[PDB]
Amino acid sequence: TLEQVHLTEDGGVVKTILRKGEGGEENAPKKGNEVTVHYVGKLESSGKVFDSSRERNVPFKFHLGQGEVIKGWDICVASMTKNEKCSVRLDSKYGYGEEGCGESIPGNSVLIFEIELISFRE
Amino acid sequence: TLEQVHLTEDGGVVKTILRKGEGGEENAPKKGNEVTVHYVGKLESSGKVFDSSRERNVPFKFHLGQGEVIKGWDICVASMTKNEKCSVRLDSKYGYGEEGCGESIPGNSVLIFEIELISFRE
Ligand SMILES: O=C(NNC(=O)[C@]12C[C@H]3C[C@H](C[C@H](C3)C1)C2)c1ccncc1
Ligand SMILES: O=C(NNC(=O)[C@]12C[C@H]3C[C@H](C[C@H](C3)C1)C2)c1ccncc1
Repeated sequence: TLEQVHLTEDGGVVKTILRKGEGGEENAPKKGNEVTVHYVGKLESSGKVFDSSRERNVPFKFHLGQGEVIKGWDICVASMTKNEKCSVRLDSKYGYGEEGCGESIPGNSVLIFEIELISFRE
Repeated sequence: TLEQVHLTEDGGVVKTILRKGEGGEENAPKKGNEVTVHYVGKLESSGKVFDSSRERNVPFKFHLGQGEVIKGWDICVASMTKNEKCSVRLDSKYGYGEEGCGESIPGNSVLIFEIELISFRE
């Protein structure tokens, strides 16, 4: 019943909106903007959480579209609007690829992130 | 001739100040503060740069002391003051450990980061 939006043509970044954000230009973030989000990241296969800003109780901030984050994140957040909450499924291409990252992210891992866009600014 | 400051007792985080920052309480950042830095990260062995905010020409921001970054970074930046520029050598314990992170960071890699603390805020 919830729509799944394919943000790439290879099925590699698939976003499901769990809560719609606010409409209007003033509510969609722009390339380079500092975006403030909460996220929980888990492996698709095991469901094991590898990283969470919610566990930190500190909103995470990055500069949109500049490669400060994995590519699936730049693509997913570019599609979001203020207050939007989503679950995105990232193929390893859009994640940490063949080699993974640390113990908690094996090579060739599909990652599932719940991401809430809290605010942004220039 | 330049001092090397061992910020842990295991030799794992060794900081060399290349340019002294400004003194005074108002110029040392506090746990939880948003710190704005430029960095260039390279592998010690090969010297190959794996990541650089300077190449992005976008200052990188994180929340100090909250595990938003590798542990060597939390330790190193906690010791810095506004405008300080340093080179820190991180044993893999304080980096990406046994498994590394992606192609560009093999397991058991010593990382060398040049880090400039530009500003911070609460
Ligand atoms: O992990 C790297 N950048 N980080 C990222 O893309 C993220 C991945 C997780 C979800 C958000 C916040 C944290 C944890 C950092 C984005 C990285 C990749 C390769 N080499 C060094 C760092
Ligand atoms: O790499 C992760 N967090 N990122 C980090 O600690 C850094 C490492 C590099 C220097 C700064 C800016 C970028 C690149 C992210 C800090 C990470 C580790 C494990 N799992 C997911 C993300």
